[PDB]
Amino acid sequence: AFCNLRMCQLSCRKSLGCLLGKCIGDKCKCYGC
Repeated sequence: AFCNLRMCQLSCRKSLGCLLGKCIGDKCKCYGC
């Protein structure tokens, strides 16, 4: 579910390992872990 979750994980993997966050259209943004 969610706007490409798996791929989103990537954005987190690259951006920051914060398993939790928010997804957008085609965007993604983790939290403070």
